[PDB]
Amino acid sequence: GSHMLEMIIKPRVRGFICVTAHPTGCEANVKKQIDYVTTEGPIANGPKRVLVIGASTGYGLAARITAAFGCGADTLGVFFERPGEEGKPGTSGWYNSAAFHKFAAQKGLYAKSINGDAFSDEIKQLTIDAIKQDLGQVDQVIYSLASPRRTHPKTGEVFNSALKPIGNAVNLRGLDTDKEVIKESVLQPATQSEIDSTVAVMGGEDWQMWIDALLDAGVLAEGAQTTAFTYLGEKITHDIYWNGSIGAAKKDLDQKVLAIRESLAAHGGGDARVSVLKAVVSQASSAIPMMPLYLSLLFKVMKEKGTHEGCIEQVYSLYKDSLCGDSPHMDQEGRLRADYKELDPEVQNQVQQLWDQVTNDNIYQLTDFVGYKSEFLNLFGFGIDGVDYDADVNPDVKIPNLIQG
Ligand SMILES: NC(=O)C1=CN([C@@H]2O[C@H](COP(=O)(O)OP(=O)(O)OC[C@H]3O[C@@H](n4cnc5c(N)ncnc54)[C@H](O)[C@@H]3O)[C@@H](O)[C@H]2O)C=CC1
Ligand code: NA
Repeated sequence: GSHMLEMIIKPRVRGFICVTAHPTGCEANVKKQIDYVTTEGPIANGPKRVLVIGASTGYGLAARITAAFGCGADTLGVFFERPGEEGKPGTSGWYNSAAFHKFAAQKGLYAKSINGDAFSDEIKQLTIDAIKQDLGQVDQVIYSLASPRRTHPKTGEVFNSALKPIGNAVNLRGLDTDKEVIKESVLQPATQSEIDSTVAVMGGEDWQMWIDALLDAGVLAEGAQTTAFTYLGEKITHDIYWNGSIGAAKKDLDQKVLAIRESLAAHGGGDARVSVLKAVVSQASSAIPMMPLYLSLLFKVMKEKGTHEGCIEQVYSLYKDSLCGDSPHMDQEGRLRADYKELDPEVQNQVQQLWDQVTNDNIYQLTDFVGYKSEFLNLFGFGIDGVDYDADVNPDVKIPNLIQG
């Protein structure tokens, strides 16, 4: 009666939230990303020992897969996910990470993971301990956390991030993905306390605390390199993103990367860069006002140009061109740029024109909302080819070498 312990798992979506995840589908999604990387080919001169903070979904998962299956790296991942249990599917990041460990072992690559709050001292200590035991040191640290809150590791204060404009309220158009309607709403500007809290969570302090802690522990190698992911976006997103409260946080990253680069470049010519990536569908981005509509438009325009990319394609090129290659593709600030295809003037102009014309009636003629919906479901392991969604599956999937914080 093994079906008592198993279930048929279907999507249960509410706005930008899906409360279920499919273990087999997440495994298939991970395999697809791995197969992309191995199909593209290896990346020369990559790091061989990598710490990825935020390693279970989205860009961080893509970085772990790229490092491991592209650069041949041993990888230590840190993330914050819910394991499955009977009757209750775990989070997609849990199942993604289970799959990553399975495939890494098949290839003879080291994979160990730590599940817990990355903002906490405990998790940093557990991470230091794992590196010491296993790897000696790491050559690269990827900082790829997206979180709505942070408990300060010293004072215990809980900071909450806000996704609001700064200065003036803004009329933002968007797509209500449940009702499938184009709708506007007015978002009020952030208070100073809200801006400060957002910087506390998504700014660069914790990144700094990580690098310093690893440094003080002697677990970073000569020539070590670290990067945190950021988003600048097209001008149309500037009100809510770059010049909003979240932008105040990402701008803080810029006030961190200098000190970090300074510490590493003395340590064997190591380096640090904020890396700027394109918008993609993710658990994080889907929750940002305007983003489902913007993404649906951007996908259409970029597909027409042959330049559309998801997480894995974006990060593979970041490693190949910029982190390990001869094309930092530097901007005037010293950031690594991998987002130029989204920011091309002809792309921005086309997105802007469509933005002004889209209505309930022409959604499927003017946008790639179909593609948006598909990629969103894929995040949670749904709609993946070759997966039998009618078969019972055990939601309790275990991960070897998983340290629970
Ligand atoms: N998704 C997008 O359009 C873009 C995202 N970025 C940036 O890339 C980074 C990652 O974003 P996504 O891939 O979208 O996010 P995501 O939602 O797919 O993944 C976030 C990761 O952070 C982990 N995490 C969250 N809170 C944690 C905690 N307290 N302790 C340990 N782990 C925690 C999650 O487990 C997960 O691995 C972010 O800095 C984001 O700003 C930059 C360009 C655009
Ligand atoms: Na991530």
